[PDB]
Amino acid sequence: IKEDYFRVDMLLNKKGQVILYGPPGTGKTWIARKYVVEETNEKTPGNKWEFITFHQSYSYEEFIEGFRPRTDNEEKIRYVVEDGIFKKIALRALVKGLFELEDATIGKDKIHRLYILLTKKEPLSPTEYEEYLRLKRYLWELVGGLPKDKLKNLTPKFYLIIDEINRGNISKIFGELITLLEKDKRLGGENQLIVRLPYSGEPFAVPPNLYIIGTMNTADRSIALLDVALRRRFAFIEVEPRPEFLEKENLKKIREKKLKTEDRKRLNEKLNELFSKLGNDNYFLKTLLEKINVRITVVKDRDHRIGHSYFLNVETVEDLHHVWYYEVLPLLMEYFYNDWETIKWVLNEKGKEHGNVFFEKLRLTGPNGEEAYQLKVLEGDAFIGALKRII
Amino acid sequence: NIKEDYFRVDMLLNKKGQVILYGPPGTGKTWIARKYVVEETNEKTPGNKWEFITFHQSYSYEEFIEGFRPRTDNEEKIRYVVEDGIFKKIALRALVKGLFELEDATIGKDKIHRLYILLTKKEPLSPTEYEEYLRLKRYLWELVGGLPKDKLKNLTPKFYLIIDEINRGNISKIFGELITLLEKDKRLGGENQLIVRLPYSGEPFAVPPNLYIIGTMNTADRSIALLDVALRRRFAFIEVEPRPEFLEKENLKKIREKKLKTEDRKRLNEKLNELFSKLGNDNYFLKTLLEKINVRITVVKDRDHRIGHSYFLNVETVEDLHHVWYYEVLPLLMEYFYNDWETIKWVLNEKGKEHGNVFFEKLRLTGPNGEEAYQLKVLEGDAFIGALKRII
Amino acid sequence: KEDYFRVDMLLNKKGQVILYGPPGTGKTWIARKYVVEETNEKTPGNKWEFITFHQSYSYEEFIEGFRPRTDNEEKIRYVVEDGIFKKIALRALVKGLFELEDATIGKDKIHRLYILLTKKEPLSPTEYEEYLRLKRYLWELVGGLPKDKLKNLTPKFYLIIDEINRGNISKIFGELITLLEKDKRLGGENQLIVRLPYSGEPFAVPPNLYIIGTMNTADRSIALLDVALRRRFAFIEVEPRPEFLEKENLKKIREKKLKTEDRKRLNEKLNELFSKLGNDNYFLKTLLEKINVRITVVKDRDHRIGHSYFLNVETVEDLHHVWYYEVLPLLMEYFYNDWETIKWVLNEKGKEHGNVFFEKLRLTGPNGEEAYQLKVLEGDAFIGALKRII
Amino acid sequence: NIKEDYFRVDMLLNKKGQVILYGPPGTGKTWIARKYVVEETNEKTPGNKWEFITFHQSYSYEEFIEGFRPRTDNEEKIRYVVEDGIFKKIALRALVKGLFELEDATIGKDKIHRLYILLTKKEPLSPTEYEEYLRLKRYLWELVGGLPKDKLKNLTPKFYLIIDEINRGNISKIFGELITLLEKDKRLGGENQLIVRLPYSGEPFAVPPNLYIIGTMNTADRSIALLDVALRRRFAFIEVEPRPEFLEKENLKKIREKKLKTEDRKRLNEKLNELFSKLGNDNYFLKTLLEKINVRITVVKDRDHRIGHSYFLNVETVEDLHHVWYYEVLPLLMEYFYNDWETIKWVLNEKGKEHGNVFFEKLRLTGPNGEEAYQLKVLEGDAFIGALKRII
Ligand SMILES: Nc1nc2c(ncn2[C@@H]2O[C@H](COP(=O)(O)OP(=O)(O)OP(O)(O)=S)[C@@H](O)[C@H]2O)c(=O)[nH]1
Ligand SMILES: Nc1nc2c(ncn2[C@@H]2O[C@H](COP(=O)(O)OP(=O)(O)OP(O)(O)=S)[C@@H](O)[C@H]2O)c(=O)[nH]1
Ligand SMILES: Nc1nc2c(ncn2[C@@H]2O[C@H](COP(=O)(O)OP(=O)(O)OP(O)(O)=S)[C@@H](O)[C@H]2O)c(=O)[nH]1
Ligand SMILES: Nc1nc2c(ncn2[C@@H]2O[C@H](COP(=O)(O)OP(=O)(O)OP(O)(O)=S)[C@@H](O)[C@H]2O)c(=O)[nH]1
Ligand SMILES: [Mg+2]
Ligand SMILES: [Mg+2]
Ligand SMILES: [Mg+2]
Ligand SMILES: [Mg+2]
Repeated sequence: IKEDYFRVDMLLNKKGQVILYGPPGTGKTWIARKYVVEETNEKTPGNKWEFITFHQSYSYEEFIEGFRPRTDNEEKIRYVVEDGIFKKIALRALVKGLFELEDATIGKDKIHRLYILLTKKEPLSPTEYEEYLRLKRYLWELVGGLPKDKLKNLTPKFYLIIDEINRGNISKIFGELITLLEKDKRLGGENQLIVRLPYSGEPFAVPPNLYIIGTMNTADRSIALLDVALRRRFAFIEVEPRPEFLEKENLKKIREKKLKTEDRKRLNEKLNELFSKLGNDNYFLKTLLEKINVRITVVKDRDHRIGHSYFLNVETVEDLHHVWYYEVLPLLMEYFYNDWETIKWVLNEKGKEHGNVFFEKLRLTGPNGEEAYQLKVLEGDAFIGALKRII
Repeated sequence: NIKEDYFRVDMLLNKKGQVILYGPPGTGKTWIARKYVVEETNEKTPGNKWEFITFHQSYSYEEFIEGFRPRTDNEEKIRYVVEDGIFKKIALRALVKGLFELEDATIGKDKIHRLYILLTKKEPLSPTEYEEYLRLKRYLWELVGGLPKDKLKNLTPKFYLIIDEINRGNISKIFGELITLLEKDKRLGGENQLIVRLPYSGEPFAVPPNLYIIGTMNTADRSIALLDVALRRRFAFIEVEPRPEFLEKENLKKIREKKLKTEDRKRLNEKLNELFSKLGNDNYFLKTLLEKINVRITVVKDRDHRIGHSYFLNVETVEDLHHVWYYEVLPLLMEYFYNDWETIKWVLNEKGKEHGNVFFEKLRLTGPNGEEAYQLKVLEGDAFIGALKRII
Repeated sequence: KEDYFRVDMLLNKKGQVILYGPPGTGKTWIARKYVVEETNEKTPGNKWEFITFHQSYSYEEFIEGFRPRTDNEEKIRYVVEDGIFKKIALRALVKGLFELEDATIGKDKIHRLYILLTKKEPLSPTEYEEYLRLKRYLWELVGGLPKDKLKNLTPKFYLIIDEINRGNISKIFGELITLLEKDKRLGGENQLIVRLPYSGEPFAVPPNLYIIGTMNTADRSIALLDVALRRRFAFIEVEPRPEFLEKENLKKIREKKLKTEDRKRLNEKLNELFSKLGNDNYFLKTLLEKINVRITVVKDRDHRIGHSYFLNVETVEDLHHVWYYEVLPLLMEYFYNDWETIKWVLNEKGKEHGNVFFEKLRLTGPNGEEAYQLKVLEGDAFIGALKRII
Repeated sequence: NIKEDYFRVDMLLNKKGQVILYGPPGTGKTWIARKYVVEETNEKTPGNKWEFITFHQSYSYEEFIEGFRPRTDNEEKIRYVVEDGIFKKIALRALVKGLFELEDATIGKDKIHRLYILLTKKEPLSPTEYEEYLRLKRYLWELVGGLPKDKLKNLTPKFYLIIDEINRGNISKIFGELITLLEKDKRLGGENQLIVRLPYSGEPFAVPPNLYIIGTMNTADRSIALLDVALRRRFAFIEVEPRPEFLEKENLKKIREKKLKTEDRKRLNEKLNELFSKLGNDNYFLKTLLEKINVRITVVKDRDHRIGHSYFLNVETVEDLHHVWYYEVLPLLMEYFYNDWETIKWVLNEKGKEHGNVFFEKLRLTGPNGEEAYQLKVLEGDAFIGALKRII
């Protein structure tokens, strides 16, 4: 329950930036969204946290800093360097941390003027952008004249929760950030680094508030974080597809969490009607996902396992039929495209050819002695007898 | 029409949010995506309620949701502005049309109507009103941050985005932000409302629950197939198998007179009666012909390279069956088995035959190292049906 | 002086050093502590500057490039902006010439150039144009200086470039790949002043600049393969030393950067750690050394686990979080889906059940394949699965 | 041994026109290029008789021959002029100096000397007299286009352009339509005299026959002989091989005392004799060390992957030989053979030994599949020379 919540909370103070890696279909973004919401009490992104997600077009110029045309005057288009998503957070997490200090950072009129120009949603007019660029030069003249004891403990914890960190070209997006994402290379650490940015030339350093909880999938091995110098920075939490949630009681505890006892009585009798058709056993979908994830571990890899986001939203046996033939059996066929004696073994129907089998055998044969099976759409109670044979 | 391929799309798209109709070419995938949306939204053309786009390899992430696109102003010709793509112009359209019947936007119902005009405006946005468009966009994502999740579960329109040949583009790159939004409990109003932050404009963005995405990928090709396992969870794949049951005598009269409801039903029926009477009065001929080829293709080729039922659907006469055979599916069969003659003779069930009423005659000249290849024969008349009766 | 005896003696010999080594080793730390202890600057700025390279770091923003600059109301006057390197190379040369007086007439003119190089604000067009004239006066002055007075300049400047193998190292050092050598510095045996492309100005590296690269050499296909780059830079292999993971060495490291009162609590936490490890003060040393030998013999010598993973441990639970969330996903990333090796790296080649990180799944594949699963251990049973490595 | 390479460069200069000093790194092929130009042209500084240019991938056509630059004109009148690069400025300067001492070009010789001062002007040109530079250039090419090919076969001031790292830069981008001019048959004075116009400014251009392009080129990155098809036919290639004759005690004393020939050169002799007394009794130790490691490189990898003689050229004591060996060449030898311990041991020819004063001690562990990998060992003192003695 709170174990994955506490495990994120421990590693985000030790290493600084956690990564929830796992097979797709488990609670990676969910346990990352529930962590930042329950720690910052802010249900929508804004000042205290910002959700982004990476892709191949999420380059360096729009993440940290780059040139961006902006004039706000319908004339005299001013080619100025604008800060990306990260530098608008790390400068915000710094100047929010420079409020609670007593007398070390003597900027109490000039720091709050910089914070109100960093959280301003309306884009910056040039008569106030020259104030923002001048106060930011004051900030890195201020930071550097502060002791490390009055800079390590900055109070408000900021989070840049990112998603699909492996999907973007992570060594290119992280530019100057490739040497700043340790816990002791930030501000306030034992070895602080006021590193210099290329484009604007103004120096930069991450504050100790900003934590980067970044979820990724590791079934695509084409794009996995194999740089061995961006696995030292991050702390990698294993989020395995846990079939413990697909019980009768654990599915009743999860799916009846936010219903206010109105449709909960409808949900209770619907799950009572689902498991009465599976054989009066409370432990069906637990060992169904277990006997598939074990049988897909020994064949493909540990990482291509079926998650528990597929079967978690079933209500009746019809909804299990529409999540079997339309979400996971097309997924199981594209692991093993025209590899038929293997996909027959994942459903352990290897001796079973005809009858209540998902892949019935074609009565034809080949000229060179080959054969291929055909998918059989089953319905009714014969579908469950074709499914209970997996267990 | 409403029996299987309509009622299993509408049930699954309302449950998962996104549907991919994967299947071999020649099957009603683009058609069942087009028929379902037009019969739902009651708008036979794109525009307001739904948008039909298609993917390709020249398709950009910058032209899908958000990118820097240089526009042409009057006095400054090279002006680089950030322009929303087609998905951000249908996700914002599905949001501000659904937000006409809400009760927490009571300060800016005129501002939501003004934002809906700027999104329905097919004219290019002048820079005097583009800042009015950007001020209303950042007002919108301030308004849904103060909207409860109980009121964003039911938005009364139903907007659709039929993307066609989804698998052709770089779907991991086109769906940049959409690889974590496209889920039923990760849109607005769901159990996990996620408002991600876009790169270029810096404005937050979240797919509304009003939207639905009906992809129709093709799975005959394999280098463009959708193997992204983190993306196959977002969608809900519906295999539309090529059904030969749409090629019987009663089924061809029921499929071709439903659309053409003119006075030529007496003309089509006497022509379809004459076509099957030349086929030996076999009402299940073309059903058996497509079935005994798709099974014989499944066993030697992949199961997703099968002949669809869109080739033999538009047949009218034996002369029209001769045109759809020698020019559409027989060059297709010579493309599947390209100089593999022992297979393509077997698929047409002419394996022992090498002379006479046959599609591929054997050449009477062998090669130097023992190789031997065959030759097409343009058949006609009742000898052509005698070469088709050997398949079934 | 245990590792500056190599670094400070190779800078006076060659001019620049690349501290290459597998990650988790003090390559950035040695390169930062050496520069800070010599220039007496705890922060960058005047006497040194920290940058790093990446794939989107190009030639125009490093040394010299074109850049539009509209100040308040003027048209877009395309100024040429000097990159990071020329704002260190000119700054080392002008601070070099400011201390001596042989023929450098105009010490107020050289001081006027030094103020216009440490400007935090961007230069106004009434001040940039006089900055362009004084830079032309600088190279006309240096071109009439003897080599005996330019071979030594006391303010040793430093440009530390972390991750030097990331950026396109031939595209970055464009006019700099035949200037960084000690023989071709501004005052060496062959004083070579090359002409820069964009601004047209002459430019040569002054003999103050020491380019302290720290290349990560974990992954291949981005390392310095070109041998012209392997000659200007005198490399230093910084091996991951597990000698910093004994009891008396780890206690001496973490007390060096700590206070007086918390040092007793830090010493008590390290006594509690090695009392739970079986009174073995040589445990984390032989843990890292007998897992770096197994990585050396199978994969290669440059994918070894560093000594920055285990350096920040304070209890058995802190070793547990390092072992399961920092080096076991690292070990499963080296040998992905290759289970017969990763059992042997932990020398659990025969152990398949019990106190082992990888239990065996009970059934094999259809054609003789068998996979494992990462078992989470806790407590003294975890130590019993860790002390069998050594 | 330096005059033997000056006679080889001067032979292949007047025959071909331009030269590539290609060789493995650690050779003096930039220093041979730099000292031959200084010795022949009698100009120690890179200006007004020769020019140094380094190529890279960011080097373009606009800064090499000519492009457009803004100037310091009037305040509201910023102008884009055609500022010439380095190759156009050096070929004009070779043509202006060639016609300055010509007898038949005496029509405007008082103006050609005015054009020479503008080309040796070591600053950006003033806008009040840039049109004087433009009109004198337009006067010049009008005069050379009205002169025969008899008086242009040779010009006595021989200019040079030392191009360093010529394989780094993309030679097709910076030589747009002007790579054909470099041949002696197509220069300004051959029978195929080709005065090509330039794509900017409308100015004609043709390189004079005295401008020589002495290129230096690494050939150990990837290039062997087939990487440079756009310049492999125009340029004469000279293998500047690593000579280990410069590591003898008689040669090392003469090289370092060539520049520092003051009283401290005596202090070098008592320092160099201290080195060659710790290497045994011989003076041929560093020569045989480089020869018996360069033979063991050219027998495994390639000829031009060879260790040059510039690493060992700056040693004075055993400590500096310790710094050259463990930090510059053995971290260079480990990257020649990345994780192949059966042959990097054999380059140091200690293949029988596994430990005991070897640079690569063997780990006591074996492998599962049979892999055995060694480990670098730092040696110091008389043990290191005992490990260097077994190489020779
Ligand atoms: N209550 C509860 N819900 C869970 C849990 N795990 C997954 N879910 C539900 O499953 C759904 C999908 O999980 P999600 O986090 O989105 O997968 P994902 O890892 O992000 O998928 P991916 O493509 O990025 S790899 C979420 O809506 C979440 O509510 C869990 O442990 N507890
Ligand atoms: N009435 C009716 N027509 C059908 C049916 N299935 C296919 N068709 C016909 O097939 C024709 C084309 O099929 P279509 O859906 O467009 O193939 P497709 O999905 O585009 O094939 P692909 O190249 O993208 S892979 C249409 O003219 C349509 O009328 C059906 O079930 N009923
Ligand atoms: N006291 C002390 N600390 C060290 C030593 N070596 C490493 N460390 C610590 O380990 C941490 C990480 O070392 P660091 O230098 O940053 O690795 P790195 O070279 O940057 O790693 P990478 O960038 O190649 S991935 C540093 O913060 C430093 O405090 C050492 O020798 N002595
Ligand atoms: N006196 C003398 N010095 C030499 C000789 N060969 C090399 N050197 C010295 O060795 C140094 C290296 O030579 P250099 O020409 O700079 O290499 P390079 O061609 O630039 O190497 P690269 O750029 O291809 S990687 C020079 O500084 C020069 O002083 C020689 O034959 N005689
Ligand atoms: Mg996610
Ligand atoms: Mg289609
Ligand atoms: Mg580093
Ligand atoms: Mg050179």
